[PDB]
Amino acid sequence: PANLLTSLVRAHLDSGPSTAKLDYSKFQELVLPHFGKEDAGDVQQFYDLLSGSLEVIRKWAEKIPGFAELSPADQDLLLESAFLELFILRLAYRSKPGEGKLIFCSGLVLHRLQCARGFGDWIDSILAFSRSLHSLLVDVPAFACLSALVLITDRHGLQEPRRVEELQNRIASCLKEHVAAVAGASCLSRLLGKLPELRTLCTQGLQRIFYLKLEDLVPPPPIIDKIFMDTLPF
Amino acid sequence: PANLLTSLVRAHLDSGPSTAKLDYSKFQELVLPHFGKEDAGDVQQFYDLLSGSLEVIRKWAEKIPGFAELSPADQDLLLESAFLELFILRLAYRSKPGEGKLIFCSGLVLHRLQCARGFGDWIDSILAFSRSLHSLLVDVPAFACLSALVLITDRHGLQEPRRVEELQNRIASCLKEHVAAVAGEPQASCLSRLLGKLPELRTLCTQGLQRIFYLKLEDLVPPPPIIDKIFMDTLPF
Repeated sequence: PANLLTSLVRAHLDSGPSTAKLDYSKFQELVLPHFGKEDAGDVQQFYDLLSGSLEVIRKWAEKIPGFAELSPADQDLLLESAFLELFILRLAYRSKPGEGKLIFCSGLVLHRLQCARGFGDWIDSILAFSRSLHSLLVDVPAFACLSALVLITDRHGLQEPRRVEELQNRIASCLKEHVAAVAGASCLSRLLGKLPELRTLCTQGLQRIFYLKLEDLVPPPPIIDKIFMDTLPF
Repeated sequence: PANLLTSLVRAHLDSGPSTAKLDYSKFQELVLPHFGKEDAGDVQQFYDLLSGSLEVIRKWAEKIPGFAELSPADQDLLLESAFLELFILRLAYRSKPGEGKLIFCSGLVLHRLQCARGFGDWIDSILAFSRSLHSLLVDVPAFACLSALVLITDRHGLQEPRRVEELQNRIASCLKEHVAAVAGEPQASCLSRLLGKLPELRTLCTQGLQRIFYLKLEDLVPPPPIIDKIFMDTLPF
């Protein structure tokens, strides 16, 4: 109802946890961190969260109709160029900033205070954007389309940019249809107005990765490290 | 040695402005008003301030006894590896943090709010460190040795690491004796509070590399090639 939308909705919901399988076994409502620094366990968790998020986004992308038939170089470049944005967007959409809870794609819940040592300030900024995003009340099928459009977009280096644009057209039409059926323009213009906040969060993430890499407590995962190096204009 | 102390003192003094040579013609404590974030003119000033200290610190280093006798590859690595830290320590000591005043090696005086957009938060950390250094009341001969010790120090990739080590021990001996020959015989809490400034300085250097990373990302104005080189040479990945 109709078919593309059902498949985007199903790809989205399968790429994250239900309330049922939310994982509280590391959660603590209060920890007392030494702010402004970090040990190897904090940095390794930060990295494992990034990697595990990319594994899950890759499986989600694989379920967007048309995506797995793009060239493998093209699927790679789309995912790599969109990963930080999608990580931040999906994280903000699923978290609970009214309770200081970051809820990650595996179901793991961690308090803001438990993220502070690995993520630095970035996690605080991500919760602010959670509130910012939640204030728009973006429904699931809308979010399912929008996140996919974050991924399926022009990027410098695509082998088949027109195939990618064609798929962007199909997803945009699918979204317009849904916003019509539901309305029965403005949320989206409202939404587009938060894109500068999102772009700042992406930069804040690259900055956090630079700092950790400088620090070098543990080495970064290969693919995260490629993504970071590839995003650098120099 | 002795004569080391005098040489070190003369190299330091000769590498900065006379009080009578201070330039206040650009100083404004009131800017009109801050937001939004850095534009191109702020960034270009940040790089101009950095670059301005390049030749000065290289000429100062040449006057340290023994520095010109390290290998040329070793002099270049020491200089590049110590550049941000020397810049920061010498700024900190020269400025007047009680008043928000930054005094650069050209003699140029700028208020911290004139600097803030270019430097980011870094300017505030540098200002905290400068308050902290100023409290320790470091005399000029002690400072003359400390700055030299920032420069002449073990670095990855030295060809003659034991020779860097000899010249550094020479300088640390000079310092230690001077701090004993002023502040009580025959012993050195003063001394390890002084030397305690070296790790905090490293930590601030890292904050500089962060700002530069961020500006290169933004890319409104590119670093000049020498700063860029120091940034890329000093990123250990």
